[PDB]
Amino acid sequence: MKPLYRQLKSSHYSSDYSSPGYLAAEAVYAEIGYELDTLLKQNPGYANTCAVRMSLALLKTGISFKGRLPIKKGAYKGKTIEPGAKLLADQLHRSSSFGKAKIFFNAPDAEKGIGNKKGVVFFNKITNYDGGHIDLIEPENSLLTCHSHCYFNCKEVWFWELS
Amino acid sequence: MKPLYRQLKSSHYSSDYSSPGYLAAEAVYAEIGYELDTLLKQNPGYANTCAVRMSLALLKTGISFKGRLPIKKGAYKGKTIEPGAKLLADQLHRSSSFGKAKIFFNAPDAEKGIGNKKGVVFFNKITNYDGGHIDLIEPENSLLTCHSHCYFNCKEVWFWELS
Ligand SMILES: [K+]
Ligand SMILES: [K+]
Ligand SMILES: [K+]
Repeated sequence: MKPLYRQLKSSHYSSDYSSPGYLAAEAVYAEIGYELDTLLKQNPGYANTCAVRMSLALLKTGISFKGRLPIKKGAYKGKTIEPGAKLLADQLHRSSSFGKAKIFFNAPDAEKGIGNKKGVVFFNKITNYDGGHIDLIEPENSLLTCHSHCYFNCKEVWFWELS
Repeated sequence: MKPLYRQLKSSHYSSDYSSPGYLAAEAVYAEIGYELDTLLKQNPGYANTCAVRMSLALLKTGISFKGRLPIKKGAYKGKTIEPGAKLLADQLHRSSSFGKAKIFFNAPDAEKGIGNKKGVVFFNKITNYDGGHIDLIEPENSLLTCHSHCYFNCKEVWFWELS
């Protein structure tokens, strides 16, 4: 299936405190049956929660993707999360659900390429930020807004349009 | 013609430790295929990195200018950086894209002249600071802030407004 933007957004926990769809990182992991503090000790990379949040939104809208972190609690117990942003972007890139991303190498090209569309965005190799960022993006007041945060100071912007 | 402020900013590496867009001098030069240590030995002036950073931001927003350091690596290989702040300011001043800067000769006139606008700023002949400083400036909580640092304690402030 191909998820609709509105429903993917409804099913996506934002990390932005002022977002209507906000949920704290600890609560996101608790839902899937993990203690964040425990995971951080195993791999500090778990502090970057964008791909966990996006994985969960995709699962909730019925989208297939390979994952590495088993869900241990709730309706999605047994299903898997991909906690790495790049690895999740790779999955989307090779999927029939989403197809190949449009990839932009500078800010003007990224903004023009996205234009008035909405969908999934992946900011790859962000300046002064570890692990990248995958999120939802849409126009707002003639600018682009991300459900959590945009990171246009990066090496590559990947975009998948949704309806 | 002129680049959009937000896109120029997204394309600009800050030298402010606290900036979300911070990249250290070593990494800046490494991107364009240079070793900072080597350049410093050729000319200690290379320690002032503001014009290299601004040069990169201009290239990434498709703005043409005369430079003197050929890029050896990446998307802009073959094109030049201008490492000198005054010389870069000269190029913008005579360009058809940016046009003539508004030039202020004291700090209060500069503050009032820039006001609540945003764009490119050049601080010429800064007290107790060698090489000048070219940067991005914008209001934040009704106070002007530079992407790296402001230096209003100088002989001349040049300003190009951007949208
Ligand atoms: K955030
Ligand atoms: K996040
Ligand atoms: K050039």
